[PDB]
Amino acid sequence: KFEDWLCNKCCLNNFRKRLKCFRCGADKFD
Ligand SMILES: [Zn+2]
Repeated sequence: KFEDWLCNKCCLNNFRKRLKCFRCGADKFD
């Protein structure tokens, strides 16, 4: 994990700096 997270809806990875999943739009914290 090089400073990133995975969405809890589409399972897509995203930068730690990000705020919400750019694919489904939903936040990593729902
Ligand atoms: Zn997502």
